[PDB]
Amino acid sequence: ASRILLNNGAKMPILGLGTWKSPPGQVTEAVKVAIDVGYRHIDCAHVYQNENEVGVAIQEKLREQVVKREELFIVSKLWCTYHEKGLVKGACQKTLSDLKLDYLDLYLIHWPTGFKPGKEFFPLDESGNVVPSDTNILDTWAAMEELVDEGLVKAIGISNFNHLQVEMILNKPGLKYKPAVNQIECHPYLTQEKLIQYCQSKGIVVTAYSPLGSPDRPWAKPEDPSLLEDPRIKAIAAKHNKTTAQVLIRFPMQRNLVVIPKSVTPERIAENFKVFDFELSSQDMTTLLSYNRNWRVCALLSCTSHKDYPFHEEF
Ligand SMILES: NC(=O)c1ccc[n+]([C@@H]2O[C@H](COP(=O)([O-])OP(=O)(O)OC[C@H]3O[C@@H](n4cnc5c(N)ncnc54)[C@H](OP(=O)(O)O)[C@@H]3O)[C@@H](O)[C@H]2O)c1
Ligand SMILES: O=C(O)Cc1nn(Cc2nc3cc(C(F)(F)F)ccc3s2)c(=O)c2ccccc12
Repeated sequence: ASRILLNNGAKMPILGLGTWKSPPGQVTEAVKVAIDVGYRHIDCAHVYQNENEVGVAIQEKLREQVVKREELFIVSKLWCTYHEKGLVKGACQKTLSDLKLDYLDLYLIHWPTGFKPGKEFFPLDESGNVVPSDTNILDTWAAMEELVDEGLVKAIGISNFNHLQVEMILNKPGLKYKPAVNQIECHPYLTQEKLIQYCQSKGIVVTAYSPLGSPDRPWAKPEDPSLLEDPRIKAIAAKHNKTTAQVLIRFPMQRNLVVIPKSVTPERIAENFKVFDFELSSQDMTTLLSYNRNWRVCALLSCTSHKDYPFHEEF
């Protein structure tokens, strides 16, 4: 099936286009090609610095009546320097304005950590540590609930929250809306069995990011493991007559996850979508799970002392 049911009663396409690192001069065309070839979900964020250009693509395909708004599922994320209650509506509204939308289908708390507000996305002290804000998870969650009650977003969720942080929201005094999604890093080197079972058991849908191991991440090092070059995964692709990327995309799909591979390459945008026509066996799935090594693309050193850092934590 192409969509999964959310606890807000709306349906979310299980394949989306990622847009982190998509250059602003290429992501308009990338999103247009995606929509043309079947993508109906786009993963966005203010911190990606390209929502304007994403929005150009969305608006042109709406204008051309390639798709209707109702059929698109657009996600963005509240950045860490906007966790204060008084900054949240504005941050959302700037995102909406850039994306050329009147509402978002899902808005996420991007990271559990609030940073000092200002023009800087990563405010640092003189020694390179991130500067926190004294905001807490639960006050930010209340501000996100207000966005639903203002019609600006259809669903709210979290990202990069560990089990206990999810649990803190689920147990929030006066909780009005449960998180719909937890978007977390997930791939054969970071399989997340624990956190995913917890979230799903609570009816929270999990979106897997960096499903290909983010080969274009700017801090990649030659000795880092490489999913797309792992001979073991290549072998499973060859057995199915598919590419390695297609295996790495289909893998989270069979775990009842949403997956959001990023590309600005039209050939790969189309290839990445052609994953609904084959199945990995249960053994392939367990074999892929066996490659776990708790390797993270996204865990920035400058943030590891924030009080709310999520990954000290067994899960
Ligand atoms: N919530 C969060 O904190 C968070 C964190 C990280 C990422 N995300 C979201 O997750 C999305 C995906 O994660 P990601 O961007 O880190 O990386 P990814 O999707 O794992 O990998 C993207 C990289 O893979 C290449 N690629 C794509 N399709 C390919 C294919 N078929 N064959 C070979 N290479 C291929 C891309 O190259 P080209 O683009 O040159 O084709 C790009 O270098 C992001 O863009 C963002 O939307 C969210
Ligand atoms: O954010 C993305 O979508 C991609 C993303 N990831 N990272 C690695 C990060 N690691 C973090 C760790 C925490 C922590 F919560 F753990 F403290 C908080 C915030 C971050 S950003 C980045 O540094 C980054 C920089 C610009 C744009 C996007 C990103």
